[PDB]
Amino acid sequence: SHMEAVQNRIVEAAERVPGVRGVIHLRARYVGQDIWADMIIGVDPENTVEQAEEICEAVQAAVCGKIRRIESLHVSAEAREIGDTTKPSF
Amino acid sequence: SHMEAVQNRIVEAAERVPGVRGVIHLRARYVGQDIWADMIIGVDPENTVEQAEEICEAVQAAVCGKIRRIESLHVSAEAREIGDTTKPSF
Ligand SMILES: [Zn+2]
Ligand SMILES: [Zn+2]
Repeated sequence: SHMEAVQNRIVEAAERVPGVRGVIHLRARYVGQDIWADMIIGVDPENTVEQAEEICEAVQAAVCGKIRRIESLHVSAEAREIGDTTKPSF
Repeated sequence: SHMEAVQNRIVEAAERVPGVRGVIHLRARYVGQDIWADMIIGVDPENTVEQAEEICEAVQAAVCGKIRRIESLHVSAEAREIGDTTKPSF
């Protein structure tokens, strides 16, 4: 579907960013022709919150830069341990 | 309003939890008689993501325990520096 393809592009762009350990949560909607989205990435649990927020900002910039129809994107982080099977992923 | 009072109770419960530096984002809806909500707390930027996630889990437990109609609550964290005016708050 339309949304599924957009979500796939968001996930691909985010996962290229240094420090990203997968996308854990992602929701998006159209508002008219534009996309509004909210996403949560995994990051190294030993990162500081400060470090994680820099990664989030980099993801925001990357995703917004690659996908023109996204009007609004919020990115936040949660822990994701290497070989984590306890959290969802995209 | 109905939702405003519920949101006020969520914020009060969350802000009592050790390590919480304010609620930055909160959205909630009714699904039938039950509430579904998503919230983002501020935490010390020097906390590890691991530490921040323990705070989030404590907030989840606290809020769910105080407000019976909440069926589903997701809690995540962002940085909030002391005397921060750069992020919204409740
Ligand atoms: Zn935010
Ligand atoms: Zn989560």
